[PDB]
Amino acid sequence: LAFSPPFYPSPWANGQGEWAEAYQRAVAIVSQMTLDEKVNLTTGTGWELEKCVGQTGGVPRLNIGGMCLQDSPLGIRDSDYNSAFPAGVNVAATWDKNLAYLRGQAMGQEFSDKGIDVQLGPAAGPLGRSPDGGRNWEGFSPDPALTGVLFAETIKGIQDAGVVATAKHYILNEQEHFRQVAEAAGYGFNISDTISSNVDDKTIHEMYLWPFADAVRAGVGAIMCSYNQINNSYGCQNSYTLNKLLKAELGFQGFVMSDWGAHHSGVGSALAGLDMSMPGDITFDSATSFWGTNLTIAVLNGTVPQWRVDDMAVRIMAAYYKVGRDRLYQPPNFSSWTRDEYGFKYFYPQEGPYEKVNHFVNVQRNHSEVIRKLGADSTVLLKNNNALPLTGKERKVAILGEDAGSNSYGANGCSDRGCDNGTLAMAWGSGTAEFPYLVTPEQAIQAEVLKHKGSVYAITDNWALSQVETLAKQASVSLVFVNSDAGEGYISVDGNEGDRNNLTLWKNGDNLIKAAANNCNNTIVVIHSVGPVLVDEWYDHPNVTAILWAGLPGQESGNSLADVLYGRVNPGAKSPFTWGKTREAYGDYLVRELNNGNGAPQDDFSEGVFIDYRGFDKRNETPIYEFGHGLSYTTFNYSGLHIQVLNAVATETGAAPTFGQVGNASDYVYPEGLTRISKFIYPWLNSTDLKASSGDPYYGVDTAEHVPEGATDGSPQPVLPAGGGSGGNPRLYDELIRVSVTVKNTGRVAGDAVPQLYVSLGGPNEPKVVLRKFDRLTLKPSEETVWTTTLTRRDLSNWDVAAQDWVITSYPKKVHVGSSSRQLPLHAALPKV
Amino acid sequence: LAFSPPFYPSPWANGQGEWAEAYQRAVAIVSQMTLDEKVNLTTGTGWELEKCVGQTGGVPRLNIGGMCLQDSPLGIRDSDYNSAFPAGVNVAATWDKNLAYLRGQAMGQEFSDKGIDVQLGPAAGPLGRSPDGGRNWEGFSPDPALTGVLFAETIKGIQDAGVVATAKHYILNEQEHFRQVAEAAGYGFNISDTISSNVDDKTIHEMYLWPFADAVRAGVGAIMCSYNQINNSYGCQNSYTLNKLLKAELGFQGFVMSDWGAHHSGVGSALAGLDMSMPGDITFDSATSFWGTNLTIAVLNGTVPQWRVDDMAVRIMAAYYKVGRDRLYQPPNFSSWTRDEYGFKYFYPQEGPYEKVNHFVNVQRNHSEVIRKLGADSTVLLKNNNALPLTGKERKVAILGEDAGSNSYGANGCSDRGCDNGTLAMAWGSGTAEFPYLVTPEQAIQAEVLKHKGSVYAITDNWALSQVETLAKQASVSLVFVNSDAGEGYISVDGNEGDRNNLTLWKNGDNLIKAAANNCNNTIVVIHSVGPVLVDEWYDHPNVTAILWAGLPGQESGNSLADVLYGRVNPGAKSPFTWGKTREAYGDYLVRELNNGNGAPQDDFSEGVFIDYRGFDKRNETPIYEFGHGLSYTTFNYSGLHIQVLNATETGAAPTFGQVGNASDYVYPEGLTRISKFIYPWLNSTDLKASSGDPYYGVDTAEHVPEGATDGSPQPVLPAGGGSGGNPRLYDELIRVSVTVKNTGRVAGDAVPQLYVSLGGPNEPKVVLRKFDRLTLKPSEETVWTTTLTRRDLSNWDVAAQDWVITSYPKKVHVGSSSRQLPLHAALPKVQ
Ligand SMILES: *[C@@H]1O[C@H](CO)[C@@H](O[C@@H]2O[C@H](CO)[C@@H](O[C@@H]3O[C@H](CO[C@H]4O[C@H](CO[C@H]5O[C@H](CO)[C@@H](O)[C@H](O)[C@@H]5O[C@H]5O[C@H](CO)[C@@H](O)[C@H](O)[C@@H]5O)[C@@H](O)[C@H](O[C@H]5O[C@H](CO)[C@@H](O)[C@H](O)[C@@H]5O[C@H]5O[C@H](CO)[C@@H](O)[C@H](O)[C@@H]5O)[C@@H]4O)[C@@H](O)[C@H](O[C@H]4O[C@H](CO)[C@@H](O)[C@H](O)[C@@H]4O[C@H]4O[C@H](CO)[C@@H](O)[C@H](O)[C@@H]4O)[C@@H]3O)[C@H](O)[C@H]2NC(C)=O)[C@H](O)[C@H]1NC(C)=O
Ligand SMILES: *[C@@H]1O[C@H](CO)[C@@H](O[C@@H]2O[C@H](CO)[C@@H](O[C@@H]3O[C@H](CO[C@H]4O[C@H](CO[C@H]5O[C@H](CO)[C@@H](O)[C@H](O)[C@@H]5O[C@H]5O[C@H](CO)[C@@H](O)[C@H](O)[C@@H]5O)[C@@H](O)[C@H](O[C@H]5O[C@H](CO)[C@@H](O)[C@H](O)[C@@H]5O[C@H]5O[C@H](CO)[C@@H](O)[C@H](O)[C@@H]5O)[C@@H]4O)[C@@H](O)[C@H](O[C@H]4O[C@H](CO)[C@@H](O)[C@H](O)[C@@H]4O[C@H]4O[C@H](CO)[C@@H](O)[C@H](O)[C@@H]4O)[C@@H]3O)[C@H](O)[C@H]2NC(C)=O)[C@H](O)[C@H]1NC(C)=O
Ligand SMILES: *[C@@H]1O[C@H](CO)[C@@H](O[C@@H]2O[C@H](CO)[C@@H](O[C@@H]3O[C@H](CO[C@H]4O[C@H](CO)[C@@H](O)[C@H](O)[C@@H]4O)[C@@H](O)[C@H](O[C@H]4O[C@H](CO)[C@@H](O)[C@H](O)[C@@H]4O[C@H]4O[C@H](CO)[C@@H](O)[C@H](O)[C@@H]4O[C@H]4O[C@H](CO)[C@@H](O)[C@H](O)[C@@H]4O)[C@@H]3O)[C@H](O)[C@H]2NC(C)=O)[C@H](O)[C@H]1NC(C)=O
Ligand SMILES: *[C@@H]1O[C@H](CO)[C@@H](O[C@@H]2O[C@H](CO)[C@@H](O[C@@H]3O[C@H](CO[C@H]4O[C@H](CO)[C@@H](O)[C@H](O)[C@@H]4O)[C@@H](O)[C@H](O)[C@@H]3O)[C@H](O)[C@H]2NC(C)=O)[C@H](O)[C@H]1NC(C)=O
Ligand SMILES: *[C@@H]1O[C@H](CO)[C@@H](O)[C@H](O)[C@H]1NC(C)=O
Repeated sequence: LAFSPPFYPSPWANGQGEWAEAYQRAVAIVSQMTLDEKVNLTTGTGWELEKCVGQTGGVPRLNIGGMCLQDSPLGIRDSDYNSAFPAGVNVAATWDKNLAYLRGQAMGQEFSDKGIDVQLGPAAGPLGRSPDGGRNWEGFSPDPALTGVLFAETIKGIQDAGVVATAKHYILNEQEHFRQVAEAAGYGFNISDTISSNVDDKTIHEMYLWPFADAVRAGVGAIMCSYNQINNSYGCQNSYTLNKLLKAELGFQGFVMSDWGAHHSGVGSALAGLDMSMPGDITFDSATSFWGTNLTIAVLNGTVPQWRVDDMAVRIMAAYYKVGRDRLYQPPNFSSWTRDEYGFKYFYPQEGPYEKVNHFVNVQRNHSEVIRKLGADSTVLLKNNNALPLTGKERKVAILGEDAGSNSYGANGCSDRGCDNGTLAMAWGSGTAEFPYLVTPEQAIQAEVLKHKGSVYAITDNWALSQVETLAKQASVSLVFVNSDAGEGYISVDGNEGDRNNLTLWKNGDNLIKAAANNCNNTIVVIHSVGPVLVDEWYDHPNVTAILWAGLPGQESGNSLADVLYGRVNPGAKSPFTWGKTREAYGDYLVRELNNGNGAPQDDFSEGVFIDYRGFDKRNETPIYEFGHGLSYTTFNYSGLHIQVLNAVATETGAAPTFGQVGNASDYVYPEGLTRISKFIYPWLNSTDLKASSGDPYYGVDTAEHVPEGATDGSPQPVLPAGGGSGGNPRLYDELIRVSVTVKNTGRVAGDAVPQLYVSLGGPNEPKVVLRKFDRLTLKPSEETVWTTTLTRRDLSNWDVAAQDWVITSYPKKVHVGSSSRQLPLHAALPKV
Repeated sequence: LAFSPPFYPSPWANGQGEWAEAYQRAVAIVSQMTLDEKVNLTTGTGWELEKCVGQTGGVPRLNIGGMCLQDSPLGIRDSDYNSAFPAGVNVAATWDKNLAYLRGQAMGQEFSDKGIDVQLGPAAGPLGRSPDGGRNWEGFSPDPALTGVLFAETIKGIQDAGVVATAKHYILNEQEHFRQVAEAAGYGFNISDTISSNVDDKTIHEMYLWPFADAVRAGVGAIMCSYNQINNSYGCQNSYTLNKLLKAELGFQGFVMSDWGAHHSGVGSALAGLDMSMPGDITFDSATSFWGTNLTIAVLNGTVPQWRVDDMAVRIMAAYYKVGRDRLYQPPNFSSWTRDEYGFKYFYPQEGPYEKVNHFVNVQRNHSEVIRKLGADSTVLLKNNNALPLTGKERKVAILGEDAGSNSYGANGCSDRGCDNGTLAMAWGSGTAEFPYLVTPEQAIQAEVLKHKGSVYAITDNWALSQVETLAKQASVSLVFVNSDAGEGYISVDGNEGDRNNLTLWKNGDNLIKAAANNCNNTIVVIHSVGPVLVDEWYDHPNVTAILWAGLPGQESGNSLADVLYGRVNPGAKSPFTWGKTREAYGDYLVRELNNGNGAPQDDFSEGVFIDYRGFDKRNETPIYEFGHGLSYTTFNYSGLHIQVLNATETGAAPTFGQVGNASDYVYPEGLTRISKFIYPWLNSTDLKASSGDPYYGVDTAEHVPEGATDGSPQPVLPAGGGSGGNPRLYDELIRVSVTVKNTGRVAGDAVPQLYVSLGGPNEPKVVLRKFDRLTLKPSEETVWTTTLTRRDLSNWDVAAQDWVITSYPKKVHVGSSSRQLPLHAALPKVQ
């Protein structure tokens, strides 16, 4: 069975780089704090006890209000008068750094105005190992370079707007099946522990860890560790990924929180590098906690060094100061659990004073504009035989397919979007927000037609094929809508248990397109989906004249598409993953069966770095639409590739500090005038009897055998060769080569080009090409510009498991520039660097 | 069994009144016609043989193209690129003479541009005897005066636009059940003949006939006779309704056509007053006709006199010329039967040249404007507890009801509208038109809210009550949509066989409203429906703050309603029927079971004139919303009632026009390829008997020709006859009535003043509508409304005299805002 090697001690914060000032302030405040106060910062108060999906108790003596953590990566979850933004995958499809930042800011403004301190997003785990993973859509791209840049920009938008961002899920949560014991039990599977992701050290460095290196460098404040195990050690107590990769190598200064139910131990988790327990209890409303009272005790009994807890506190307060949350603080002005104006303060046991729980603050501003624009700029024109744009002179327009119309239960009518009904603008689970409204394509496209006095209808039952065939016959253009949904594992729609069961269009999609294409010579397909779908039955039909993939657009779906359809927006989006002929062509099967008896199912990443396009290229498979493909209403030419060589750190840490003092056990007993709320998780002890007030069956049992070698070592540590900066050693960010190329709009209309820069690092086991740089450049017809980027040391290196460092191998390297991963007209050898 | 007395001979046209020019031109051209050319004018060429729903072969030698007849009373049926107008019942709900006219015009223009010669509408029969009758929505109101005026106005609109209008169905086709033998069989009932409407002579004159008199006087060119019997004589061979009432008493100068399948004999119908057989065959594509060849033979053999068929041809050409159709003529440029560009010229047998059958002509112009307007001005605000108009600032809007949303099969996804899915904008059967698009209330309301930056959702599954309740608890306003549908007999939706099985809201309507109102203190109900529905379970719920009835609005439905909800238009529509507490309160039950063995069911109109309000009032029942009721965003005042007293006996002999030759002149021309199933006027051979193929040919003929049916000599003019729409004497203005109307609220809007009379006597309704108008007033603005009462308006039909008489009982006049809100009344001075 795969094994996860220990790495201890759990590194302490040091005011690294851009954290200097936040660290100073964190230190100065925590120095004043009692141990129980410190513990409060680290532990949620129990599932549904307060306002937010996660909430700590704060430190009221020092005027630090409870921290409020709210989902999701695309807008505020479980609230009102908020926006619903397009999904992370849509951000990926824009290939636009700027839009990523603008969407992050727009979200941080909304979060901030609801009195939420921490956004539970953006996501880059899952990266997208398997095209059928239930949650790829919440993230960006199976490409680490594309994902890391957009991940970082999203994070920067959120944090510049004053809210702590949470990079999740760390790490290797690449599928929904067997991600949680109880969750698998509900589906009839009996396992004792969660799926284990077993990955070699090179692969994790070059793929899954890379966006997280970007996130750390860009200043992310929090990290959420995952439900799965990695080499059979749980994500939220895995010292290798937490202490070694994240904190020692990447130099991460902020705090680590558990996924909700991913916390599996007090002592082990605290020593393996966790900083914060969510929602705070062991299971939802157990009135018990691996931390709270137990963490206070674990410090009093000498098992967890004071310097760990102080470090937990320092990292939490440093992330809070770093985004200036303190300057914006206000209690959450809504409740996640009810929409009522009034309710009991403590929702779950219905206790506390009866008071205002919802203020109905409208936080949307004019964010519909950015959502509308982003939706349009994320619509990938996969195919176009001079079918698009529409002129509005189309005499009779047939809008065909359930995905064009309304959810008959209302846009929000399925709990956490747990259905695929009507147009697909948001996938399901906790990565969701309530729509303020949803503009359907039916609505937007019919309004456009009527504006020009044309005739138009929507048929939205995908087995009404008789009506489809009849109308398609009479139509100038048939616009056919189809979708494929997915989401978090705790919801099953039509037997799809988070992960998709297949990659075929839902609701009779293929049959619908055929019924249309058999009858209109001008049939245009629009796909809303979480990821790639199988297009082989119909994409090359002589009558299917254009095909678009629009992702998950959020509240303005219909308007975003019309802007593209009718040419107000020239599509410039590019596919952020691969469209293959078959499911088999992608490889990377999901583990859908118990393969280690009733133990944790084993998920071996035996493809190594070879996911999505890397894999297709290794196997010499031809995608229908390759990673990086998108058409435009104009054309672009790339020429004049040129390469220019350019002229381009502590060895030990300090010892672990402590801040403030720890007193007697009697200092930490339940204060006397305090009504203890049912299910509420507190940091206090029932009495000075440590064993009895912990109530832990394993209290004091073989204690020293369970504290790992190194785990209590407060002495100065060596700095990893790959470490000592932010997102790695800073030498990895030296710029070694400048690349330039001329990009020209050779067509009739203004448009955005997406230059793409790939390298081949060389070597017998390396992908042919891997993306390194890109930009999105707006160009008027005939306009020319010179696109200039740089390659860093990291960009040209590979992870050397023996050196534990990134190394530029002696294989010769090449640069390639062009319009997709397969359309690379320019190449240049790189000189030795 | 009820019996229908003979009236013969069938009156011939005489260039009466406004017909003098058209008649002269018709006589000039018919005089040049051979017998077979004349017969061609009278007979359709067979079901689905040509382009239109009904089509004659015309007279090519004389440059007269075949006459194309097409549904529907609310827009072109079976075509493309046309408009879908609101139903007749909406026109009624507007109480607006000018809007009825403008709608007629807009339709005429469309029909004209398709190469349609004759529109099969408007409808004032059914009048509306029963609230659950399946085609009431097609017509206007169960009140004869309201219906007569708006029917006439529609006709004038269509005809000034150059298309022949067809007043239908004449007469008493008051329910769908049993209207046809073959339909009754597909529903499991065995009957030998169709339902017989049995009505006394007074009731027919004062109710059912009256709007047909208005039609005739207004100049209607065509009348379509009905599928039902009247006293056990078929509507298309009823000498009493056709020869006496329509032709002799009302002086109709136009032509009468059969409904499709309503022609039941060759000779009997010709002599009983029929002028045109549609679709031309005995049954659909039977390749036989009661006329065509048969009518040629009937003339040649001496059974039908030449003057009768000549008269058919004159009535038909005169109608054509009166509207100016000759100046606007073109062959039909679409096919009712396929949307393809090319096809065989003769659809049913797929024979003839292979050529272009559709030209995709976009006749819509800017008609969407009249439609959107008519829809707004037909939306009756039944209740408003200060809920409306909305301001646009509502924070969160809940749109609730399948009736707000899209038909998931596409607006036209159900053939002849034969379903009730998504918003109800058109009821079903032949009274329909393909939508060019359909704007749903969901689309218009959400677009409105989005324009003000609010939040808004639509839930359109009427059993998703969980989602409905949750959303209603969060909304600033709940807009709840519910409907009830009906249509023509040959279609059945949810076991509603045209007629409604009940007056209850379809698709869980009551439970939906209750589910909303139990949760939003601001629940606003919108009903789309073909007529009244029961509201008593929820109309007075304290959270039900407003109720509107929007009818069948047509293509702009959602924009029509938004315009009203958001105050762009101030509603002035009025209820054109009664909203009762129970189905029992209307009386007038349909005949739903055989009551005469396997003979024709018998439908005794035993209530007489007491339908809708007339009956509610006679039984002192209190309606929830009375006939004439509608609210406004402003208020009005009615005052200062002032009353002021104001200051041919034989026909020609029947003419013949042109000549009849030997049989051999009418044998099939030799060069001519006979299309299968196509109906021609010609004979196989000079053998009359063999050319006819009638098993009864030449058997007992004189005994089957009623006395006088061949009498061509000058006839007495009836006392109630002699003019157009009856004796001119009955249009003398006898009394002038005036009142002052003031807008006393704060919003510009329309008032609908209504004048009712009480004619007095033990058998008369307490109040009967006689005049109305729709007057536009700004806040504080006043106007004088002046109107007159004719001799007809003050009369009752006297059976003994066979005339309209002003009876000696004293009469009153009432003016107000509804049939129950009548603050102004006075005794009328005796007039004679
Ligand atoms: C001061 O106050 C404190 C607060 O009150 C007191 O704290 C308590 O201390 C106790 C010790 O005195 C703790 O109990 C012991 O906990 C351990 C650890 O359990 C957690 O981690 C397990 C995996 O851990 C490895 O990795 C972690 C880091 O992730 C390390 O910290 C561990 O040292 C260990 O490290 C090795 O492995 C990694 C690679 O993974 C390497 O990198 C290292 O190099 C090391 O090689 C994990 O598996 C546990 O998960 C179990 O528990 C979950 C529920 O919590 C459950 O979800 C899982 O499914 C799983 O359940 C199964 O096991 C549990 C009990 O653990 C059963 O209840 C359950 O029903 C299932 O059967 C957990 O997350 C734990 O290993 C200990 O139990 C082992 O040893 C005891 C006997 O001593 C046996 O009875 C158990 O069967 C078990 O034995 C297994 O392993 C043995 C090897 O040691 C082997 O010999 C056996 O064959 C067997 O398979 C104890 O439970 C207690 O957690 C803690 N409480 C709190 C609140 O923090 C403190 O005592 C006090 N001080 C003083 C002085 O009084
Ligand atoms: C020149 O060429 C011409 C064209 O080719 C030749 O034209 C043909 O002439 C024939 C006569 O020679 C015609 O055949 C006979 O037709 C009659 C009439 O049938 C129709 O009318 C019925 C109602 O009639 C009344 O009303 C009409 C006006 O609407 C008047 O015109 C009538 O005079 C009669 O008027 C009386 O009643 C009204 C009140 O209602 C009063 O106002 C008047 O004052 C009078 O009192 C109608 O009911 C018929 O309906 C049947 O047919 C429909 C199918 O068309 C069907 O849908 C109905 O359901 C119904 O079906 C039943 O009847 C038919 C038989 O007709 C069966 O096939 C069927 O199976 C059903 O049972 C129709 O609309 C018709 O009545 C005659 O039939 C009676 O008489 C013969 C004996 O002569 C019997 O054999 C029959 O059984 C039948 O008997 C009934 O009536 C008898 C007394 O009248 C009674 O004694 C019986 O007990 C029984 O109940 C003939 O069918 C032929 O129509 C016509 N052809 C064409 C194409 O026009 C012409 O001959 C030729 N001239 C010369 C000189 O050569
Ligand atoms: C009552 O109503 C009905 C319904 O409207 C009327 O029925 C219609 O009447 C039309 C006559 O008015 C008749 O029209 C004929 O249509 C035929 C089919 O037309 C199409 O196909 C051709 C050929 O590929 C195309 O040219 C054409 O554009 C159409 O697509 C035509 O073939 C007929 O043309 C003939 O007559 C006209 C004048 O009427 C001539 O101009 C034309 O040149 C043709 O004339 C030839 O045939 C006639 C006698 O049939 C000869 O007298 C003449 O000399 C020509 O003869 C030469 O050619 C023929 C064969 O081509 C050859 O055998 C001979 O030896 C010579 O060489 C004409 O246009 C409609 O079809 C008919 N509709 C239906 C459904 O039946 C009815 O008339 C009305 N009744 C009354 C009393 O008004
Ligand atoms: C760890 O976090 C915990 C949760 O944030 C902290 O617990 C809270 O501590 C506060 C302040 O120390 C306690 O407040 C006391 O609360 C009552 C307020 O009750 C109210 O009811 C009356 C009704 O008439 C009303 O008058 C008040 O305004 C309140 O609305 C006061 O009476 C006291 O003066 C005092 O404020 C909280 O109750 C307590 N919360 C819970 C859920 O138990 C805890 O302090 C933190 N621990 C550390 C070490 O910092
Ligand atoms: C601590 O005391 C509380 C209060 O009586 C009791 O309910 C709880 O179970 C105790 N916790 C432990 C670990 O004994």
